[PDB]
Amino acid sequence: NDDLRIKEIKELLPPVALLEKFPATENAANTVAHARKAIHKILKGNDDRLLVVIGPCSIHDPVAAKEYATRLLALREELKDELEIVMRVYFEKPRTTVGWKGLINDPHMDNSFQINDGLRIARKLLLDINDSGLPAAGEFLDMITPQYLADLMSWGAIGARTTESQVHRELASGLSCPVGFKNGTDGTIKVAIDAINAAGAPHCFLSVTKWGHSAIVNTSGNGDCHIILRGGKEPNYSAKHVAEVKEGLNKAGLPAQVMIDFSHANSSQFKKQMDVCADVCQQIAGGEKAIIGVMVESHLVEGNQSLLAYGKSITDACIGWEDTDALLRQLANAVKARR
Amino acid sequence: DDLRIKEIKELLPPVALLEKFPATENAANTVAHARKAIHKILKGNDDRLLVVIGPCSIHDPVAAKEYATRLLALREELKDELEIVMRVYFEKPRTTVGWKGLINDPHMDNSFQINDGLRIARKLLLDINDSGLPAAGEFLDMITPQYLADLMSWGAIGARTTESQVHRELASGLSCPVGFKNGTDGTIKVAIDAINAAGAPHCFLSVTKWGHSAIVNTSGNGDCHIILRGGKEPNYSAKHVAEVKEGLNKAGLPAQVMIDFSHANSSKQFKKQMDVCADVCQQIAGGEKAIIGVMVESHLVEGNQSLESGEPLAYGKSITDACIGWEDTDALLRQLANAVKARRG
Amino acid sequence: DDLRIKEIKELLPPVALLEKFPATENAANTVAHARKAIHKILKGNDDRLLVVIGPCSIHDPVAAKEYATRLLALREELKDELEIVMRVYFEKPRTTVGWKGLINDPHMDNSFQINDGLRIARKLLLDINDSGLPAAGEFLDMITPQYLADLMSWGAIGARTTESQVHRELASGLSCPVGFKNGTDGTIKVAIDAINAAGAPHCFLSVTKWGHSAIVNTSGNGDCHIILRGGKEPNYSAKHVAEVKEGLNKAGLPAQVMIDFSHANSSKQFKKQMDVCADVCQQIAGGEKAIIGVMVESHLVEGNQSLEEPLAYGKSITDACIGWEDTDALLRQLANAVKARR
Amino acid sequence: DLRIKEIKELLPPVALLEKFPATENAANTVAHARKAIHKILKGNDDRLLVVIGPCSIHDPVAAKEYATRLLALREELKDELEIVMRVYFEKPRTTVGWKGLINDPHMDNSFQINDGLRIARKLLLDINDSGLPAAGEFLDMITPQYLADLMSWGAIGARTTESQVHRELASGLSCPVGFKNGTDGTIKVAIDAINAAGAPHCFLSVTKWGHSAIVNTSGNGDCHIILRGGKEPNYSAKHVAEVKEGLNKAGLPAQVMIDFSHANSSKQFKKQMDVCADVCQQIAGGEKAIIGVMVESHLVEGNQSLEPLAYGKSITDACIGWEDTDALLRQLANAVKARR
Ligand SMILES: NC(=O)N/N=C(\C(=O)O)C(F)(F)F
Ligand SMILES: NC(=O)N/N=C(\C(=O)O)C(F)(F)F
Ligand SMILES: NC(=O)N/N=C(\C(=O)O)C(F)(F)F
Ligand SMILES: NC(=O)N/N=C(\C(=O)O)C(F)(F)F
Ligand SMILES: [Mn+2]
Ligand SMILES: [Mn+2]
Ligand SMILES: [Mn+2]
Ligand SMILES: [Mn+2]
Repeated sequence: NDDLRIKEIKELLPPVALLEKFPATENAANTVAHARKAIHKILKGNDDRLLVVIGPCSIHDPVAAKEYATRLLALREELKDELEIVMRVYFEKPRTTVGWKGLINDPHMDNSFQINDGLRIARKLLLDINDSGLPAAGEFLDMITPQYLADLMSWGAIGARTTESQVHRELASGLSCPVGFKNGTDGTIKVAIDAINAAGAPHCFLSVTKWGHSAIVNTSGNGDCHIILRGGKEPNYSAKHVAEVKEGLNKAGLPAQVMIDFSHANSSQFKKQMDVCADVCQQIAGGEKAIIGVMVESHLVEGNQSLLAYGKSITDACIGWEDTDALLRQLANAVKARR
Repeated sequence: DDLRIKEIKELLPPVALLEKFPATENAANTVAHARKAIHKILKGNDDRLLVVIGPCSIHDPVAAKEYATRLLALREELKDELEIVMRVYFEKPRTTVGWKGLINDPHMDNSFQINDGLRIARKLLLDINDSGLPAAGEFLDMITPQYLADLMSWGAIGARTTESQVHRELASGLSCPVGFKNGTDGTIKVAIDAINAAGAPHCFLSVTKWGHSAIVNTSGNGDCHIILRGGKEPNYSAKHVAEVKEGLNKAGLPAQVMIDFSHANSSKQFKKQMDVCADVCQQIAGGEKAIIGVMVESHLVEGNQSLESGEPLAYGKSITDACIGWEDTDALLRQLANAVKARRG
Repeated sequence: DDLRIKEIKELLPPVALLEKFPATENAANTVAHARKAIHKILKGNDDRLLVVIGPCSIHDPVAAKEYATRLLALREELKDELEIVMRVYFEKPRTTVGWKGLINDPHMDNSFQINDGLRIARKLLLDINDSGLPAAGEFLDMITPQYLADLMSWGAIGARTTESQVHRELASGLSCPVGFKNGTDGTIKVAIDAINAAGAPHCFLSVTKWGHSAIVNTSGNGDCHIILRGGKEPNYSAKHVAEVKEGLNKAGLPAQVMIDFSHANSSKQFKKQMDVCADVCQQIAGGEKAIIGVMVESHLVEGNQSLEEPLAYGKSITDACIGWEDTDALLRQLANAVKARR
Repeated sequence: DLRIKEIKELLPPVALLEKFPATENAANTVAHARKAIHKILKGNDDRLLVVIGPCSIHDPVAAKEYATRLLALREELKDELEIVMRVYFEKPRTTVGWKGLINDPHMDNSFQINDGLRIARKLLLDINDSGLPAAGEFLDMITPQYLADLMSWGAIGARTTESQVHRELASGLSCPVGFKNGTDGTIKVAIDAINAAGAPHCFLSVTKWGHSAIVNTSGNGDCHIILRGGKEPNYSAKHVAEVKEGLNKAGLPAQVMIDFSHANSSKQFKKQMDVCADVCQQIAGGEKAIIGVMVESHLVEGNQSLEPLAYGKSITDACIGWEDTDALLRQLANAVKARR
């Protein structure tokens, strides 16, 4: 009574294959370690600096990403006294129903699903970027792919559609990096507050080891978890909403910190991310220590592409690079003000 | 990695449980007949009502089997009006933390004796199917289905994972029909998207019956439907059914629904499923053909009790959501059967 | 790669056959007690003879169980003289090619339903042990022992594999005592060489109960010994035992032998096993204390038959065996020869 | 488990194959070599096949020093000798001992077998990428999946010619395989294994993924005998003649590889030159049945026991030095010119 609806089953490389081929260098290992220890500090109250997770919405061209990482690394070491810069290196995309799920799931973007390649491309891109000294951040959607990338990851996000799901709260509970939970698409805070609490508890569940086998896995629990404001049916980045989310966090016994995502439902329109910036910057300038981080969808070329132009996102519309240089400067100064 | 991964333990692969507990001939009949029976209802070629009914969670095989024996007697007595499937749920999703079900923690004490769990779960599923009674479950975990899916005639994606891509993927290659719940706030769109997503073929990483990860390709599942489970308010009434029916048609899908009488549709008041039932029976007996199914939370004894006390538990009583007891369950099933008869006619 | 490999098919992992067919308590006691009794015979502290006796190969579980029932009766009746251990050999090695046993081709038709074979083999092994009769097998390949070795109270390494590093490694990790047969030349050297190696600890690649390759480290097996099985000519005579007693001291291991009444020692004539028995008995009845064991090819029905129709019940389709009547007489002769040595 | 002490984990072949893929180059080294040994084996190349190199490999630097020297001779004697280097990673013992690089890469009994494979696959990949074919003993059942794609010719140990699992292995190997006569210096055991290895088999093995599987093989037609001596050597044109008839009687081509070392050598490494003279006389005398030759050679003559180690010197069987090696191969190349 098995596998009427399973078409084909193809061999998949275990993580140790991707680990052996592409070990972490000394630089990669250290970039990761330090950014993780930093975001801990910024999260336990002991750094006025602002974490800036920024980069494209999805990666499809490893050359464009390599160029972007080049540029962003300049301002990372430039603004290091106010900002903690981390690059958006997003290989998995959650679809409302149907479509391209990203570089790992379909690297050639032709529904060829040469996943084994996608795992090579992604791991090498992630390793090279960490070797620059640029730390990386991704969304953890699949339960199996993290074993190939998690050691190259300084920070992670759970997507708005899976924030309530127990299997992702289990995953978060065992990641060695800090984790952020987006509010519900229904705008509200509670499912992300439950998720933080769930992901801080020890969990025991079924996962796949570095060998590609199934096993029983115990996790310690992840205390480095925080909310990510992303908007609802209307945006929720305003100074009213922050204070709302602070009380809500204090009620639920959790640190009153927040990361505001300039994009998605918070900009309804990529240009609007810039208006969120001033609004949010006014708050950070005007003594608002509750904002511990920010999320921006930025690429080389602004705008959006569909299914082929260079350095332009094929998923969400991003701000181009000129705008990106401006935005990172407003942030480091809002931080300068607060300090 | 493994900074926050405390400990790793060996897990029996699916083929081990399958070899230890193969479907008997009758068990496999039960699974095969129930799936086609449901598929026929979903296609509109049967005026009968699918009824998924039983404990919120299984924590004691002894009372699970006592309950299955009583349900099977009614399933045979009423089979011209109802297609009775017992809730046999081994996975429980929590708002934050708590007991995640019999598989994850069979002895109910954070021993996490998962191999035992799979052994107890599959033997129980086997015993119930061999007896003639089909089983339903929530598909919550990405790895447990390989151990149990061939003894499952129907599954549910829970309200907290309906929007989850991996859950929509899992349903697209499941052998059985699958119901998708509206969102914990009462949102119909997530579930309709879920049905469309699950109807489509997918390609994604999963774990095989050999316990090894692999690239799997699915054909899509056509036997998917919405479940109305309440939001802020209940959404079982005529008014809401009409909205869901219209929104299915507007999305190009058959306008048919299963209504859960429990959870938010009862405001978590177990006796209120008797009132959801009265209203829903009247809709059916009055001519509503879109109600193809209902779900009820039922046990041997009504109410519930809490593991977390530390006392030894009463027999045959839920340790999760409160359920109606057996006497109410028998009456509910007869009303449902009677309403289906009246709809005929 | 794999220009000469045509197909790869899936293989049930050991843990799946251990879960379908777990040892019963009875079966596990059979293996525990038997393993222990043999180890005590092998170090001197028991004068009984160890008798490994049964079919050349199992091709039919039904006749095998009838054989076990009859053999079990005699195990009890002679237990003060004989430690009776049923030959349950699945895997068979061949000089050219041919049916490699029940595990490899249970349906005896070149279908290679190995999963079925392992299911049948473990089921049969489990039943025989569960009834109280301990079993002995040959270990030929490296992957199958995980599926069966927990129901094995004694083992043998093939005459064609006694010089094998891979086979001496395996013997070092086994929980049962293990005999090594002399070379097809009939020379004894490689046997002792193999008893020394198996006694040492080893580290080698092997498969786990999970069907995965892993690195394994073995303690080493000190319950090993030679099996005399002839060469160019039979080598069971008292003069031959003398030469091998002498060589076993020259190497510093206990001067003991198991004598195989079959194969080269009977010139491949199943009836001649009765003549080997008479000669060995007079050695035992002669005070020869260093003969610790015997191996007999025995079945319900003497002789053999070829594969082509239904077959004869209880009659070997590999090597010719003695039938039950001679089996009963030959075991009584061996018992009385034990009584005489005391 | 009573006699099992520990179960460490093990990279699956596909991990080694992925960190250390075959270069375009190394892929051609093996493709041509394999096809060359095949053409020589189908009686179709006046040339001899010398399998020459250390008894065992225990130092990848000393070893690729050796290799780069022997690549030159391969380039020079290219018209008389198909030269193949002896890259042996696994050693069968007569009881206990050091099983070679893979089992114990640091010779300290720590059994870092995961490093052993990494080291070994790196070495082979290099020697092959430079242009030089490789050869080894196939003793273990699990190791072949890490290394075989860089093996041009393989040998089955003399203490394993009679073992079913090794005949089974050879039936699936993609390279040609030689079978040593047994230690009893007798030839039937090898003749059987040649027939066995040519047939399809079906048996349990392990995949590139580290999983137990059921495997069917096609059979191996590129197999031959290796004369290795017994209680006395067997390289004589008399012994050769005896094997030729016995092999014709068996339906196999009368063809022979002569191993100059081990029992043929009286196990005295310097005698390999005596055997080399006498074997050359046969190749000179038009003898077409000697298709290949095996010699144990290293940078420096002799052997040593297990305190650090003399560079260049075998840790197992004593071998001849490099200059004796150079003269031996030109000795061999000349006799092929005479035959031609
Ligand atoms: N971080 C991302 O780009 N993801 N986008 C989202 C997701 O989680 O799907 C969103 F915030 F819109 F919900
Ligand atoms: N059947 C169950 O107990 N599940 N309950 C639910 C779930 O799907 O979690 C609910 F309906 F509340 F959404
Ligand atoms: N014990 C067996 O049945 N097999 N024994 C032999 C074999 O390898 O056939 C032997 F060589 F001893 F005759
Ligand atoms: N071929 C080698 O270098 N090792 N030695 C042998 C082998 O077993 O192959 C030998 F011939 F000595 F037995
Ligand atoms: Mn986006
Ligand atoms: Mn419930
Ligand atoms: Mn026999
Ligand atoms: Mn040597």
